[PDB]
Amino acid sequence: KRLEGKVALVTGGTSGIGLATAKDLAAQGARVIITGRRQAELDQAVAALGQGVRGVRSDVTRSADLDALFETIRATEGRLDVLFTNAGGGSMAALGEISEQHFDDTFERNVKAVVFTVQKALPLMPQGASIILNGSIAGSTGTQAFSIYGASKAAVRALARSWVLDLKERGIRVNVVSPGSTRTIGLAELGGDTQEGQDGLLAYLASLVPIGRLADPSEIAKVVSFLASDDSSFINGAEITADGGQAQV
Amino acid sequence: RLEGKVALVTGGTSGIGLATAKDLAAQGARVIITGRRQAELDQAVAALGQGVRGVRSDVTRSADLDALFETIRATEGRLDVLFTNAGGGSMAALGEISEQHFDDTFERNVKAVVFTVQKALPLMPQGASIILNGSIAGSTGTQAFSIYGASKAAVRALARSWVLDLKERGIRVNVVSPGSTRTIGLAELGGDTQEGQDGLLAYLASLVPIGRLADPSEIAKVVSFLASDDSSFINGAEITADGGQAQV
Amino acid sequence: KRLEGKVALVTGGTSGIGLATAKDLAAQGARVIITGRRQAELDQAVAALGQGVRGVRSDVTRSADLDALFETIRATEGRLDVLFTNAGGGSMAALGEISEQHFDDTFERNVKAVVFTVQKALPLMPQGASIILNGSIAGSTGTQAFSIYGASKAAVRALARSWVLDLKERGIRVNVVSPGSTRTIGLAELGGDTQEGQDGLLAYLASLVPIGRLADPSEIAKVVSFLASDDSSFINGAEITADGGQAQV
Amino acid sequence: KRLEGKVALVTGGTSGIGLATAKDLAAQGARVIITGRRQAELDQAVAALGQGVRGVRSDVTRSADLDALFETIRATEGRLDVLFTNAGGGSMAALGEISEQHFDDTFERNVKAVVFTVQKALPLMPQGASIILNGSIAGSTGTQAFSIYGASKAAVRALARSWVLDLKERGIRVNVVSPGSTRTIGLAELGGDTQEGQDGLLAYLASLVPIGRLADPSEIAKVVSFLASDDSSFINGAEITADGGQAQV
Repeated sequence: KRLEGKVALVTGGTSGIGLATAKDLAAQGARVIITGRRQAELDQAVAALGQGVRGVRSDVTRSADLDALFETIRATEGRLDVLFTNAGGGSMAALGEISEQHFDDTFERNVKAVVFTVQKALPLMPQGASIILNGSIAGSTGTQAFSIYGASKAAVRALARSWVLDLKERGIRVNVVSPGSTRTIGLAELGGDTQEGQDGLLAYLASLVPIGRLADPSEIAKVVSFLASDDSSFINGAEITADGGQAQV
Repeated sequence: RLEGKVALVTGGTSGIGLATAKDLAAQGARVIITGRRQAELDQAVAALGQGVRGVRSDVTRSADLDALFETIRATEGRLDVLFTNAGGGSMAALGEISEQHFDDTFERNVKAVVFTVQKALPLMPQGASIILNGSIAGSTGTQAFSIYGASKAAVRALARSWVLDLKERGIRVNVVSPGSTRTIGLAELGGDTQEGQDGLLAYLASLVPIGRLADPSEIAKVVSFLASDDSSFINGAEITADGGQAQV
Repeated sequence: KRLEGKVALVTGGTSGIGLATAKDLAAQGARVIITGRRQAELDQAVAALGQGVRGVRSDVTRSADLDALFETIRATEGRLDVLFTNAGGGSMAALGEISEQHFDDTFERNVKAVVFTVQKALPLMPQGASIILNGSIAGSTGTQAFSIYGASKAAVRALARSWVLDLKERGIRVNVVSPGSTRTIGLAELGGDTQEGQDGLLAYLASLVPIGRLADPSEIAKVVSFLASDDSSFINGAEITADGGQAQV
Repeated sequence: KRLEGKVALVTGGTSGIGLATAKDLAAQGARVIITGRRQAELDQAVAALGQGVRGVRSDVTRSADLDALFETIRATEGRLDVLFTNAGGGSMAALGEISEQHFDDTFERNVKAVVFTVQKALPLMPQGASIILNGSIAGSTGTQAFSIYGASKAAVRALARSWVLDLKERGIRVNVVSPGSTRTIGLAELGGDTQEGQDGLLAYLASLVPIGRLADPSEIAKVVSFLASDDSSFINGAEITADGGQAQV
């Protein structure tokens, strides 16, 4: 349909929003490449998705893994139309308890990997290709024990505005999807390892949403597909936020 | 995507409203367009075809609004989608602003938007989508356009509170803010000199970072996306298609 | 005494934030002129303010009242170094219950008055004069049944960004103060005639602020004095929010 | 005198905006401690400021330098009332030319050092202490070849919103100053080594400002002084932008 004939790569495709985005992009008819750190899970994701989804095992923090993955696309498909940098990390640390490792790992995966994934992608990307970055409402709001996560997402959003000018001659457009609270394994885990703890956190976050329900990952994926499509041609550097109104009110 | 959904676009005759109605019809929505002048409306509705229906209407009159929504109730009986595109723009610098240069602009951009939604609301079912006409001028500053820009900023603000008003309804309010889109109105500002319209459009085209005025179809696709159910989790948000002009 | 020797006009000086502001501009030594909804109250406020403050009561919705007040300042002082437009109205109406007059009143008073108060004021204001607009955090956020009030404030803030371009040859600078919840007769009356209604609302609103404390009107005034003072010389078109962090998180 | 009886620390105090802030903070009567990377430059600053300003050479990226410096504050002054994080780095790299070292250096100094500078300070800071972070308009806008610098400054602002909640029990308030273009050696150095190259660049940057003039460093400093002062008591998590209207338009 809309994405017919388009090659799309999603880093952090194995689970959650990346998995749902890969599903939705394939349904629209894109060839989808997804990246996972661990081979067994990546294979399970590729099998479940089907529909011409291809898995490459990679760590976005490792510079060499990025070169290999982009080499596979160039060998297999010959171009990259859509890039969604979904690979991300999050942990709770309040000020006064923040370790050097908690900062570095967060910024390495959430911010540093995004820059180098995008830089390496560009030679493959044609004029009119579309890039989507994984922002969060955490980038614009304040949450206790989430300062490092939110600052990394805010840094991600800003990258888009300056990159608009850098990519201008290329003709590639970069935009940001910022999800509100979305039902995913990662969100549930924050509630703890006990099922009753996961339910409690999920219920509390749902109350915070104005409409009162956590997002389904498919609802986030549709935003990326719209951004991936030619319909988004005039959009550049913009932030599209699906929060149920949480960040808007 | 829009098949089986009733959609009303005010200011349908030209520009984005014309482009928006065309796109919603292509997606399969029942489309009703509002026009100030019948000859423009009748010629517009004929060009659209595709089961497009045209009602003449002036938003600044409650009467014209009341009549139009009664027709929707009789014919379709529910509005799935609402786009308020009817808008006015004039240049007034501080020291040049008339009391009614303000009054006309804020009627049309803001007051007509408030009432159009209020009269539309009873027809709208649970899960319906409302899209408002924001502008990048609402978020930025341009010399002699304070009155236009301030009205659009009010347009954007309405959605945030209207999310809370409409929560029990299940209706969702979102704002589209276009950048410079080629339009008779964008040309109007250059003047009725052929060089004045052309010289202006090239100047605004230089202003956009990509270096091109939007085609109205590019703005239209955004409203349809908000119109579609894919936007189910979007509420109270502003989506801007400016080519990055407001983003940088 | 940074604002010593400066003439300042405050609309809505009689009550709440305008009264506290008038006190603070007077403390630095500015000449302060305040406006009154009604003579009785305006006389009481000037007596409370002392310190050579003069009150002219006029209605901002009326151009003639503006011309009269603007003539008195030029005759009495003949200069307007600092302008604070605090005169404003706020009422609660949910969508589906909003009257034609309620939108018209709120918008005429909060928005229409600002344009005309500022436009007529300008001949008195010298190069380097500072203007402050009355924004609110309600302008950037959404609260149930307050759509018309917030939209009006958003219109106020937008004016400043375009007005900097108009006023550049002027040398006048426009900046916006957006208060968070501040204890005022206007805030309390919202709870109701009953003290309980007033007390219950104030305690509930206090909880919403992250610091958990309702603002004193002087705390908003000190921000207005800072914008009024020469220290704010490089700030232009900006919005400064003293909200207790409410809109920030 | 308003900051009299307040202990203030400014990192990156030796030059430019940090130097001016130290001068203004000292003028209000705060005891001022400044940090410099280079001892010779730091000593000249400490000599010039006078008024009992104390200098500690320190590289904020090094955790040990931070521990040493705060140890001196606890031994000498015994508390820190005001903290302004001015230490910062800026370089130009366009997308497709961004090295890993250019990314790491910017984020270590602009973002990571800020987190740990603030974290180590907290035991010293009493209830009612004020923290100011160095935002930039680059965080809110996009400029070609400045994606990393802008992303780091955007992350700096985001920390404040979450730190509002983290520090609420502490009674400390966190706010961000975001300067527009300010005439400084670093802005000049960036345009060209040559003075002729610098004049055109400074003149060009001046044109971008709506008022049409680059800021003096003292104009930025007054905002930090206001934020340092008790007048900003209700402000929390807010960003104050002194750009001459550049980002506001």
